[PDB]
Amino acid sequence: SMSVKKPKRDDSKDLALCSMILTEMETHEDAWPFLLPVNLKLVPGYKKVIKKPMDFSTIREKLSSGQYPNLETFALDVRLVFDNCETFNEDDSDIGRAGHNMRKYFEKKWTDTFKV
Ligand SMILES: Cc1ncccc1N[C@@H](C)c1ccc2c(c1)OCCO2
Repeated sequence: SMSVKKPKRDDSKDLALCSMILTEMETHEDAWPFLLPVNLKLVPGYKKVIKKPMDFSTIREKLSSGQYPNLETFALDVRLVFDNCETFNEDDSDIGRAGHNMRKYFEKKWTDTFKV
């Protein structure tokens, strides 16, 4: 509270580290369904069904332009990506498997980088 501050993380590296994790996401071979915005004019259903579309390139743009206040907001966009994927895609499909694979790959790096 007021004048009762928790000692907390050095956040000076966070921006760099997020960018590197993202770079590793972007370079993963199963990254392809997520690199670019889903085309709302070519995929029927997506716009109506998916209320907050998200993708790596949009995450990269927000990161590089200071639109993430902190770590948790960055991770929220990343998870949003794979939550949208689960919503629209059968688990038993190429894109569906990509999402599960990419999510697991992210959470691993998220924990190894920040969570001690
Ligand atoms: C993540 C996701 N969920 C639902 C629909 C699409 C997508 N990804 C787009 C880029 C996409 C991924 C794969 C494609 C494609 C578009 O257009 C046709 C060929 O295969």
